[PDB]
Amino acid sequence: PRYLGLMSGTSLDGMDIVLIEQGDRTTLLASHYLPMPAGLREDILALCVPGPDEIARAAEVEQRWVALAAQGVRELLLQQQMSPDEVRAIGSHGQTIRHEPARHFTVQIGNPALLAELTGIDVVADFRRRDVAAGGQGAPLVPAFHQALFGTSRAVLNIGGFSNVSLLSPGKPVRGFDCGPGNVLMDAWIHHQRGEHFDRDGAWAASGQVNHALLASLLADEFFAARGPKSTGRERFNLPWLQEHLALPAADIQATLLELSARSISESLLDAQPDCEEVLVCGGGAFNTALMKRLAMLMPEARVASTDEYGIPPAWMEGMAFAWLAHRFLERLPGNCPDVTGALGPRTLGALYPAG
Amino acid sequence: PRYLGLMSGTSLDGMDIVLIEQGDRTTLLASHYLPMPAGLREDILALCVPGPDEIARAAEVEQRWVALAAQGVRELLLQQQMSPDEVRAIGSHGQTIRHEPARHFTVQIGNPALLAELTGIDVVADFRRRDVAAGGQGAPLVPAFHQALFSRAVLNIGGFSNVSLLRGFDCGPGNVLMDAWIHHQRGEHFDRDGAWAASGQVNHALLASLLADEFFAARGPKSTGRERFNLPWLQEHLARHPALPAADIQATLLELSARSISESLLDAQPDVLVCGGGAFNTALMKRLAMLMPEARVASTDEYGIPPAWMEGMAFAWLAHRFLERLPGNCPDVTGALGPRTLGALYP
Ligand SMILES: Nc1ncnc2c1ncn2[C@@H]1O[C@H](COP(=O)(O)OP(=O)(O)O)[C@@H](O)[C@H]1O
Ligand SMILES: Nc1ncnc2c1ncn2[C@@H]1O[C@H](COP(=O)(O)OP(=O)(O)O)[C@@H](O)[C@H]1O
Repeated sequence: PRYLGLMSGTSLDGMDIVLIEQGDRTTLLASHYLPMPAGLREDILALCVPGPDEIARAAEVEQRWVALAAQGVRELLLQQQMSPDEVRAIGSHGQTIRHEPARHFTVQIGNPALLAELTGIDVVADFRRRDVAAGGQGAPLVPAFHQALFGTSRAVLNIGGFSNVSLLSPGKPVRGFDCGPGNVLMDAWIHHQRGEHFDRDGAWAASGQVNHALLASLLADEFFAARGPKSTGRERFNLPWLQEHLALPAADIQATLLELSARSISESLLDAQPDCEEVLVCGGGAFNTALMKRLAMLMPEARVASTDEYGIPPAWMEGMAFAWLAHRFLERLPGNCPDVTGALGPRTLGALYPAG
Repeated sequence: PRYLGLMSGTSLDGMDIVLIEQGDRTTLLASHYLPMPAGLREDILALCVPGPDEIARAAEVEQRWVALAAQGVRELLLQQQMSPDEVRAIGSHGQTIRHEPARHFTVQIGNPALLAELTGIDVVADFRRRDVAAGGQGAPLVPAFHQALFSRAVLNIGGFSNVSLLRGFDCGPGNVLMDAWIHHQRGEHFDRDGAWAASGQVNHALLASLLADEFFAARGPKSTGRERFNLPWLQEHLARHPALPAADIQATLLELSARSISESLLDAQPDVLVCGGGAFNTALMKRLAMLMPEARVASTDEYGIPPAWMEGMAFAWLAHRFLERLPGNCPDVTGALGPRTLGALYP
C-alpha cells in the first residue's frame, strides 16, 4: 500500500513529508518540505528545557505543529492528484521536546487525533514510547528500516542534529546507537554567532583551523566513552555545554566542532565494526561537503557515499522510515531492534488513531 | 468479548478496574478497587494547575499511575483465574490533569504504551482528544453508554455531576466542593453519608451567590473541571460575608449540588438513575428526591448495575466501540461536528 511519513527532527529546519509505496520493497513516490516558521521553531526549542506552564504551552505549540503538518499533507496529495483515501496511514514521528531514557521517558508532541481529524487519514504515532517501556532508549528507531533497505558489511549513517549509525554485519543482530553531535553544535554556534541557521557546505568551518586543545577537551565527554545502546539529544549537547568548555577565533571553534562530529562518528563506527566496507550517509549532514571529506579520510578502509548512490535521497530517509513503521504497526510486525535500543525484546511500536 | 475498564476520575479517591462481558449486552463480571496513595494523589493535584517542570513531573507521575494500574489489572485477573489473553483490550480513561475545551485541549496522562507493556493486553486510550479535535467539549463521554444500557435521566455524581437525558452535559459540582471543604477544614477526604452537611444549616445568602455563577446559566453542550469549581473559588465567595460555621458552609455546598442538578435536569427534560460515589451520599440523595418529586430518584443498583462501577464500565465499552469502529461520542452532548471513533490503540 501507500503510506505517508511525517518527520520533524531535532534540527528544526522544517517538516518532511514523504509518500512511499510499500509491498515487497519500499519506493519513494513523492516528497514535500515545509520550512519551520521562526515563531514555531523558537517555541519548540523553549519546550526543550524545563520551564513554566509546559502543559498548556505544549498543547498550543502542538496545535500549530499539526495544522502545519496537515497543510503539508493536503498540498502534497493535491499536487500528486491523489485523494486521502488512497493512503493507508500516516506514520508520524511527532516532535521531540524531551528525551530522558535514564528517567524512563521520552516526550513527542503532535496531537495524532487532531492530525487524523485534519487529514482524513489514519495516523500511527508515538513510536518511541513502547521501546522505552520495555527498558530501551527509544532511539535510534531507523535501524530496522535501514536493515530492510540495505541488509557485505555496511554502515548506514544518519547525520541530522545528532548522528546515529546502523551497523549491518551479515549473520548478526542489527546494531547501532547515536554517535553524538551531527549538525547540532555547528548549527548552535553559527546561530549564537552569525544569527544564521546552518553552515552551508561547511564553508565557514572550512575557513577555520581545528583547535586540538578544545577538540580533546570535547572528546573527553562521558558520552563518547560509552558503548552499546545509547541515545542523546538537546539535553546533553547544546550551546551552554560548549561555552562551559570554551571558558579563540569563531571560525576556529566551528572547524573544531566539525572535527568533533567527524571523529566521534569514525571512532564509534570503526570500534564497533572495523570490517566496515561501506558507509551510507543520510540526513542533512550528507550535504556538508566539508564534513563528508573528513569522514572519507578518517575511514579510509570504507567507501563514504550518500544514499543517493544507492537510490534514496539522503534528506528523506528518516521520513521514509516513519512511513515504513506505520506499515509495520499495521502488519503487527516489530519496529525496534532490541540490541540497538536495549529493550527486553522486539515490540510493536506506535499507536493507531483512525480517521474513522 | 471481555474488556477491562480502567477509571480514575477527578475526585482521586482511587483507581477503578472493571471486567465486562460484551456481546448483545454489557455484563459486569468483576470489579477491583485500588485506593490512591496519598503521595500520588497530591502530585496529581499539583499537576492540575499551571506550574514549573510539568513535562518531567507529569511523565514521572504517569509511570507511577500506570504501575499502579497494571498492578490492579494483574491482581484482578489472578483473583478471577483468567490470563491476560482472555481479555480483548483495556479501555483506559487515564488521568485528567488539564481540561480546557475553550482552548481546544484536554490532557489525560497515563502512558498507554507502558500499560500495554506491563499488562500484555491491548490498550485503548486517549478517548477525549478526537471529540475536542472535531470541536467538542470532550465530555461527558458516558452518554452513548448510558443510552445503550438504559423518559430517563442517568445522573453521574463524581467530583462533578453530569446527566444523560434519554442529550447531556455537566450540571456542575458533585462531590468536588464538599470534598474540598471537609479537607481544607477537617483534613478528611469526604463527608461520609453526608452526615457533616446534615448537621449544618443552609445559608441562603451564600447559596444564591454561588448559584449566580456564569456556568449555571449556560445551556446545551458544556463541561467543567477543577479549573472552575475549586476551594480558592469558594473562599472568594466566603470573603464577602463575615465568619460562618463550617458545617453550615458544608450544608450549603450539598444544596448547591442538589439544586444545580435538579434545575439543569428539569429545565432540559421536565417530563432519575444515580451513579458515581455521590449515590452513596444519602443526605444528597434525599435532597434530590425532594427537588424532583415528579420522578423516582434511585441508584443504578435497582436496575442491575453498581453505581460505583458505571464509569469504568463505560470505558471498557468504549474500547469495544473503538475495536468495532463504532462512534463513541454523542455530537449533541459534546457539540462536536459529528460522530467520531474515540481513542487510540496501543497493541
Ligand atoms: N547544503 C548544506 N550544507 C551544509 N549543511 C547542510 C546543508 N543542508 C542541510 N544541512 C544541515 O542538515 C541539517 C538538517 O538535516 P536533517 O536531516 O533534517 O536533521 P533533523 O532530522 O534532525 O532536523 C541542517 O540543520 C543543516 O545543519
Ligand atoms: N460513603 C460515602 N459517603 C459520602 N460520599 C461518598 C461516599 N463514597 C464515595 N463518596 C463520594 O464519591 C467520590 C468518588 O466517587 P467517584 O464516582 O469515583 O468520582 P470520580 O470520578 O471523580 O473519582 C468521593 O470523593 C466522595 O465524595
